[PDB]
Amino acid sequence: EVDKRREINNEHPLLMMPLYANGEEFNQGKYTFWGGDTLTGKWENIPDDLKPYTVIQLHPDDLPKRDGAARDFYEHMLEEAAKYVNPKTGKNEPIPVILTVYTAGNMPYHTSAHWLSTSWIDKMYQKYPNLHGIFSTESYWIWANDIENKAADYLKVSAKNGGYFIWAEQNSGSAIEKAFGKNGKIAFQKSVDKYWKNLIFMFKNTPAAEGNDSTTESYMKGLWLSNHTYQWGGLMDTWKWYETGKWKLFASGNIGKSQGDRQWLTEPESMLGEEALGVYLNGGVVYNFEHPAYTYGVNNKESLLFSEVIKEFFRYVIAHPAPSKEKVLEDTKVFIHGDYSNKGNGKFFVNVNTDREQTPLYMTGRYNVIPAIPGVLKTDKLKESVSSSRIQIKEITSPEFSSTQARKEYLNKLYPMNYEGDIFAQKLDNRWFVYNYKVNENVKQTGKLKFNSLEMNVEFEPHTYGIFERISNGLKVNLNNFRTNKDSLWSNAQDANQAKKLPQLTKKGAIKWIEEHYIKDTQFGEKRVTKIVLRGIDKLPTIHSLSGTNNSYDQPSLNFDQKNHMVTITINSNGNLEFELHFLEHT
Ligand SMILES: CC(=O)N[C@H]1[C@@H](O[C@H]2[C@@H](O)[C@@H](CO)O[C@H](O)[C@@H]2O[C@@H]2O[C@@H](C)[C@@H](O)[C@@H](O)[C@@H]2O)O[C@H](CO)[C@H](O)[C@@H]1O
Repeated sequence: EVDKRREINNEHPLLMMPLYANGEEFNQGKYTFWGGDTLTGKWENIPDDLKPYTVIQLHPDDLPKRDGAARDFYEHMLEEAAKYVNPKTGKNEPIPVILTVYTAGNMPYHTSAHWLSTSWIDKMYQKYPNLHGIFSTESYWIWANDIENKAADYLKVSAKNGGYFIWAEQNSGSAIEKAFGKNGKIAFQKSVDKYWKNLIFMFKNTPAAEGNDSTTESYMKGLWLSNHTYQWGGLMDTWKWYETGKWKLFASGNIGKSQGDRQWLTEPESMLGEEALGVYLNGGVVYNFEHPAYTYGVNNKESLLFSEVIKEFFRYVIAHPAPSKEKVLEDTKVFIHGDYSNKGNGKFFVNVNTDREQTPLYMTGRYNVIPAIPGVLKTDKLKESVSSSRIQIKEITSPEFSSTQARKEYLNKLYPMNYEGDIFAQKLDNRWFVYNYKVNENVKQTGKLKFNSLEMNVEFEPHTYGIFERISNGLKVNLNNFRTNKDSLWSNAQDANQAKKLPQLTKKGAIKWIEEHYIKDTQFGEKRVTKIVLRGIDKLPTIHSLSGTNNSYDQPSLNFDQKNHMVTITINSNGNLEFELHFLEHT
């Protein structure tokens, strides 16, 4: 094994920072990115605490579809990255880079990435120590005849150089199963047997109308636990709102895939954190997002989605490393072997732990994410683990998985009920993680959680998550319900018919809207109420270390009822928020 160029694990997670080449400006002799970020400026802007855990991911976007264009652009940017000087210290500090080398089946009619040979990639790895990996993303809809062979070569050339091959894919049309050899294309299967320690496999939740979120995430987790990938994660994509035909928040009717550039702006900001929790809580450690202009920002500035949700989430997962592979294995009661494509795809989990066919969220944490691997693979390495002795490894074709009812009846005997209420909650050590799982319905949810004898009841609006940690002197609370008002994008349309017929915002129009109406002059959402009730408290708790998004929260209300040894905490906010409550339990 060649020394790894970086660590990627729970203690060293990875936030990919995408920069998409501007092919129109490339044709005019300029080297630029859509949205106006620059490589140096973007890197400089990344907070210093995050720099060790962030890597610039170049994407060739709409570079011309001709030999040389992607190599030219990439070598230009690799040079810029290599020569970077920290202006505070005057030292050359090469910027870490990942190159997007494969997308859309690398068809010559889809991408300039077609003209990037493995020979060239090897040369780049050898020339640039700061090239830490290469990325394949989104080919499920154009599954090239040689995709598995090409993936084997990407993994091998990465292993040769100590880099990572990162593949983001969704299990549409059995993509993940095929990747590992389902239909007889076994080159990548063979490559993984040798080089899995250099592989990162991620979901890509873009094709949301096909409903493969839960099954793809299950595979990513299972591939990791069974030593078919070094780590896993997800690419979470606001284009899901387009794919599913949604429009104005909470409005009725479906507009189809008709208003793309308005639609990718509309997903509530905090919902990205709800999606990201599914990665974190299940041991994933790699994060990426689209559309970059909304999720990261423009012109070397952080968008509010980035600053108030993603940045704070990613800081959290650095400060509180995700559960290790060993820990997740110890916790796993059921591991599925077999093809979700034969058992209804995402329908497998509907009314088990997801509330509908097309959602990136879960409705209960009772089973967390049940891990699986495709039928083509073997569970030999999983069984060899010292930590897998208490796992029931079950064929997907088992009677226990034959129906919705059967799945719950089986799982419920191995995963006990551990909270009450129709809300998402999952516990890890002394922390309850909670969110309202509604996607586009304006409905509050409630739950009852316990820390031993201490009872905590919560009431959450949609697009709200919280982390509640029992600490020696009370409770640490992190809350995020950040959701700006996107109604302006949908003005002039009083119904779905009218909305479908709006003028197209366009790509350039959406970037301009971000500049003019999101980076500045933001239409913030209204403050909204979260309630937290603690039962089993000695005296009025004290609040400590209150902070959050500027201008986004009223002072929390504490109403202590001595007779009933309980406090009701009322928060009115729209943003991230953190505080501690100090108290003793009543006995
Ligand atoms: C045609 C277009 O609008 N291109 C943009 C767009 O691309 C997205 C978008 O079209 C969605 C619709 O659901 O489909 C893809 O996910 C697409 O992603 C882009 O193309 C695919 C094949 C991959 O290469 C992927 O990595 C890439 O992002 O939005 C993206 C930004 O989110 C770019 O701005 C494209 O130019």
